[PDB]
Amino acid sequence: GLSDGEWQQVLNVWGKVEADIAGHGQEVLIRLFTGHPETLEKFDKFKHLKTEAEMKASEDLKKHGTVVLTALGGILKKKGHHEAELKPLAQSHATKHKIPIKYLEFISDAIIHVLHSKHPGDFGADAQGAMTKALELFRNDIAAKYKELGFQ
Ligand code: HEM
Repeated sequence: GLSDGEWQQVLNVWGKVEADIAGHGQEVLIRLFTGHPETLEKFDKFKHLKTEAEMKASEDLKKHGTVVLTALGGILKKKGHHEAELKPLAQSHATKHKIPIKYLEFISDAIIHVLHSKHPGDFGADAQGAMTKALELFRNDIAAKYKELGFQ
């Protein structure tokens, strides 16, 4: 798990995301979709987006970005004690959305990328290290639920 100091850094970094949840959310999704087009196909409601320009102009994509980061934020504020918040997401993504664990790796990397892009020089080594551990914990706990379901 993460140390108390690491959790503090994670939640301090998250303060940046909360200042503009819609903006960070949009950029994370766009980064995910542009870098890994196979992910866009998992969204029937976003498959119509053929260009990044259309993605950037999609108010529904911004809307979903807000739903996604709000969920993650709630989970992060639990500092590891997130079984109740995490189990339902793990099961909805495996059974309903059919999202390979690899895609969660993609979005984790996208979050780190977006943080550096929006806060260059203000996302230090210790901060990236802590946020990375938090995302891996998130990812690993979802992976455990995936194995339970036998989903690949
Ligand atoms: C930071 C990790 C993620 C979080 C916190 C997250 C969160 C959410 C939330 C809260 C919902 C709506 C409720 C639900 O259906 O469970 C949702 C829906 C969905 N998510 Fe994720 N998600 C994550 C990663 C992914 C990834 C990597 C994909 C891959 C493409 C994905 C695909 C979907 C799809 C297809 C839907 C349904 C959208 C709709 O039709 O309205 N999610 N997600």
